[PDB]
Amino acid sequence: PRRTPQSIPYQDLPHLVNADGQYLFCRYWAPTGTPKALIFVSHGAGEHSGRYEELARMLMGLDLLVFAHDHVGHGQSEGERMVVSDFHVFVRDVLQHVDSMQKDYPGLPVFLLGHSMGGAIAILTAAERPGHFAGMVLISPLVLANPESATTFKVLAAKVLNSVLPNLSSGPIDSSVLSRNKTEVDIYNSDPLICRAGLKVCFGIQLLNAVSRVERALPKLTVPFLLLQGSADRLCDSKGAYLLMELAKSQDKTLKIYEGAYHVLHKELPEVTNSVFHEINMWVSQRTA
Ligand SMILES: CCC(F)(F)C(=O)C[S@@](=O)c1ccc(C(=O)N2CCN(c3cccc(Cl)c3)[C@@H](C)[C@@H]2C)cc1Cl
Repeated sequence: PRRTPQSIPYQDLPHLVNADGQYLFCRYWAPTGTPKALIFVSHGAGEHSGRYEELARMLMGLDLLVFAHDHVGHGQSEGERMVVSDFHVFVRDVLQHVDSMQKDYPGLPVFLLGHSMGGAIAILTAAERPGHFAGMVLISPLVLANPESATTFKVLAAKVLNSVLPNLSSGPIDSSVLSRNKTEVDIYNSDPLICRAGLKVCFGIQLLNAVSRVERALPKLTVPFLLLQGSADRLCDSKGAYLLMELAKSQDKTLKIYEGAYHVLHKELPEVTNSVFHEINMWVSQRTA
């Protein structure tokens, strides 16, 4: 019997099998009545779908059917940890799950919600099907890297290195950059489904590929979106949020900056987190009324 990396049989859990024959763990939050819309939640690098419990329960409370899976190599899904043959695998698998849910709920609008690497996934998904999605909620999406982190010289060394030792690790993540909320950093550091190990250079190359692909996608992007960004984000540089606002073709685009906030805005200081929830609630409510 096929089992999650934590040894739980997939037959006990919601799942799907992707185009490469890998089992992905799925999560669903369905209202009691006919939903008004569908929304897919796209998690970030090293995390998993269970970190969106509270946001998902809020969206289900608006009578959306919320659904997610753990990306390949993440959470309770199969695959070598935090490795992907090419970044587009994540997009492909999102589209499989979206197409499965649309078949079951024909005619309902479908939204995307993406954070971090999952925001880059959401952008690329929406740019692959222009006109298809009703809207996107992006929380600190990967659009631009921290310019210090990703100099021409560090990127050219990292391509040379990846041609020899694609499995070489960077250091562990500084989880202290994720949030000013120390209890949320402690929760992240003790979550057995998070990968906080070094990133492999081959996966760092796939994140640079995502950044490249997002830039080429922005002039195709027409989908309505809400963009939430902290000013003190050391992973997804705030300059990327400005770039997405400038280059997207979307007629309906809104940015809110959280002054002083770190990366995980939905698990930040309580004033930030409460604002993030409220803004998502109003933006989705307006567009499902
Ligand atoms: C919890 C959710 C989440 F994890 F926060 C996200 O999904 C964040 S994910 O979008 C992400 C974004 C940026 C970085 C990061 O600091 N860098 C800078 C250095 N980069 C780089 C530099 C030289 C060479 C190479 Cl090969 C790569 C990449 C590793 C990447 C662009 C790291 C990550 Cl993990």
